Amino acid sequence: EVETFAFQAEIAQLMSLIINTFYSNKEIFLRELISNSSDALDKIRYESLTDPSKLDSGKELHINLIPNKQDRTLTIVDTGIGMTKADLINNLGTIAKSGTKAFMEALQAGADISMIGQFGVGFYSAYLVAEKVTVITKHNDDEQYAWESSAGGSFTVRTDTGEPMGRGTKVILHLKEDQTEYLEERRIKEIVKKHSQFIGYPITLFVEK
Ligand SMILES: Oc1cc(O)cc(Oc2ccc(Cl)c(Cl)c2)c1
Repeated sequence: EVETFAFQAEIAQLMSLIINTFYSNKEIFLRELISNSSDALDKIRYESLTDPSKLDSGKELHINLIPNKQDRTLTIVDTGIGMTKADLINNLGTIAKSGTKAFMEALQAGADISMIGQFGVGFYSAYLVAEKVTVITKHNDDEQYAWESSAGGSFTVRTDTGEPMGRGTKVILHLKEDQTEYLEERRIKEIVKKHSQFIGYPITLFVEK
């Protein structure tokens, strides 16, 4: 069964700003999500140095980019540390609160939306291009969960009984109608090369059938 939660006030305010501000340089969403995946991969890689069994749920450390024109979705998959239920409901939003406040202050003082990563809240940049985001995640210490949000101030969390992923996170971006450029192989390649050139894990761009 699905549980529905309110976003913290400042996160809801940040998401409305992201959705409502006129800002053409939308492509930076992809950099932010790849950077989040790389950080999650660093985390499990470090933990495995002291406890090799943390990789029993999958030794490969990588990022896949999976466009689907038919469903109008771009999926970013990583085999990083993953997130617990408590992360999804409480921790991620709590940790993001100070960064959100700082970022919104910087935007009033002349910063632009592309600088969002410097405040550590880059995940929310997904709403530059997606009308709905689904996050499927599995941490070694918890069950597999699905977080989901179309913004408007709330998000849901439920257990995920779909195909078991082993460990990591899958972000499914349900793209806005006018943002289908981010499903084109040429465009994704261009963006990865521009902004994500030096990420230290293989990034595989899947091709469509
Ligand atoms: O794009 C990614 C990739 C990853 O491995 C982890 C990740 O973390 C977050 C951060 C904030 C929120 Cl709200 C959520 Cl749902 C998930 C984001």
